[PDB]
Amino acid sequence: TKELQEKFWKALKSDRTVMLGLDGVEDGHARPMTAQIEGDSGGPIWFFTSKDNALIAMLGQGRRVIGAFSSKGHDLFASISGSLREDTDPAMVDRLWNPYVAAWYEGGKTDPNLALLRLDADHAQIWLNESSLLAGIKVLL
Amino acid sequence: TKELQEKFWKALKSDRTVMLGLDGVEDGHARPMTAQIEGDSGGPIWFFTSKDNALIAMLGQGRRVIGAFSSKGHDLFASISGSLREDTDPAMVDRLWNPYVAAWYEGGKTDPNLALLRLDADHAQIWLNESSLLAGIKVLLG
Amino acid sequence: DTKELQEKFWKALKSDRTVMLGLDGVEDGHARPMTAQIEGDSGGPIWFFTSKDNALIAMLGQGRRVIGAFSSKGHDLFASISGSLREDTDPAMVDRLWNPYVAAWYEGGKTDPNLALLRLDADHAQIWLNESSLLAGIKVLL
Amino acid sequence: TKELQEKFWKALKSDRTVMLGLDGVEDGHARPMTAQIEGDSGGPIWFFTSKDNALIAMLGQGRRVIGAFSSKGHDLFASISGSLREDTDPAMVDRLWNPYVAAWYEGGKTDPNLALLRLDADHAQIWLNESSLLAGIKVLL
Repeated sequence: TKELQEKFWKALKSDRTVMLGLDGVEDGHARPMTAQIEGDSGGPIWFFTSKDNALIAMLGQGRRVIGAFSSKGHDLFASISGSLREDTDPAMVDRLWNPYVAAWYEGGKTDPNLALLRLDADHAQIWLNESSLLAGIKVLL
Repeated sequence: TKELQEKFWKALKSDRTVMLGLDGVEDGHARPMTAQIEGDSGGPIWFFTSKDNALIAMLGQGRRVIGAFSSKGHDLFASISGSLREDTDPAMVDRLWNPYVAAWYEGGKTDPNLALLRLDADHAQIWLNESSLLAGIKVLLG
Repeated sequence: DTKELQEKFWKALKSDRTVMLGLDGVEDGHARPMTAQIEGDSGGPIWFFTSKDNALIAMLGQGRRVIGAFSSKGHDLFASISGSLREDTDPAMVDRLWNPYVAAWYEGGKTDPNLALLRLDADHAQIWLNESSLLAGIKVLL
Repeated sequence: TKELQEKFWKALKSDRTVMLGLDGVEDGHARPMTAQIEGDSGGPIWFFTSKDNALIAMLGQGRRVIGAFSSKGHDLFASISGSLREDTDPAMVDRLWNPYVAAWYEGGKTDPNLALLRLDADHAQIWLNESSLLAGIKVLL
């Protein structure tokens, strides 16, 4: 079970996107948001966001959510269960800042409309797609 | 946009996998299921499954679901809104049957464990995420 | 069936597009990604829009033997494509293959003097299927 | 540029397949082979293969080769330049051996037909696919 955790975190780290939907918000639509973590593994999972986000209004102390994740190549799928809440911690913003994130905010870090979500993931259900290479056939074309 | 729909249906047909969860079932977890459609576009969206699928007991006459879909390469994300119910129609099993589906059922089409779900999708929110190639950089390897 | 393979490969190439094409004696033989285009659902030749200043263009002469490396998104198909590569900037062909994505790369559009078009007439490919089967899902502490 | 190396080595480690060709062999066809490295970064790059592989007859003391590489999701393309030679080192077989390697040998680690290649890559030309995420649009369907 060590390897499964590893594959998931590596995939999440490089591919990033998580489709995050909340039942009573935005009709339950699973919005693609680019995840970020500190280091190569372990939660929490962070999301840069705008104070005006409708999920921002309705998370409060915490909300149970399911995030849908797939690796770009579709060789892994993860259903991520956890609590999502706003945590616009300025130290966190410093740790996670980069030119890509930077582009989204006219204000830069100080931008009043910048928000940060954290997802505390306690568990995920994970599906590996296993592929078998078959013998290559020469075909005239 | 008709391009958006066309792209969505194209990607769904070739890439197939949709992650599907139900509130109040298995903590809401979204399961990867492979989608099938008759023709090259237009719902409903069908999923072959097993009668002992947890979701089946809770569908009743049809429940609202959100399907999470991404294309391979992730150049398209779709959140598909619609209604999901078991419609294990023999006519439908026959129209959609293929060697890949066959592999899963020991009993063939007659398999007592075979179930079929349909998703009637009234709408999808679609995000394009298309890639553009940067210039190649030469890099020394250690 | 050998018919299955050709069909899957043409489908993958049509949708995935990218082929990494290298040439001996050019740029150390490195294989650059270039996006393939074919008229219709299947069958060559394979067209590559490119720039006139491509050094690759300089070295083609009447046509050259090239090996193209292809993989499908998700890596369920690999193809090594053997064929002759030469420039064929046919104005009629430019129109048949033109689109906004192609258009974006050229200042003058079709009018651009730097616009070049390469054709790959492929006699044969080696094709590897690498299909995937989904494993049962495990739940992990996190 | 450090980032590029990290991305490449990450992609290589998780995705593995390199399509490798040699001029004068198999008409120059690039056969997909699964790359292995010790650790998470740095060459050499190892390939398990067959003693009867036509490639082995032609490698001699070593040959310059180009390997075509893409990540499964096609967000990274790499043309790898290096020297390729057989180095069926027994220690190396133990070090890189695994259930997936194990699937190919009727005789296992001690299969007489087992052969190991090493690619000593000095450099690679690397292309990144930059994705741009548009605003979500609802469609009727």
